[PDB]
Amino acid sequence: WEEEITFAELIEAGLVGGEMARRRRQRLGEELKIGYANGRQFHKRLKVFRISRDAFYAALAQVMREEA
Repeated sequence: WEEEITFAELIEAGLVGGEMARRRRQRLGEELKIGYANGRQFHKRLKVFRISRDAFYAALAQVMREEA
């Protein structure tokens, strides 16, 4: 069992916002193989596909590393 990844958590992760956030969701969607989604759909897909916190944050760190 894991605590669900909430919409607030997606905001704090930088995945809800303007164009920078949209591009992050597209890159994270490719890495997690869930496709592009808006924030609301992205949140739902993480739950439907049972994406683990560890996998989500590993992919997020990789996406953020490429930004630097």
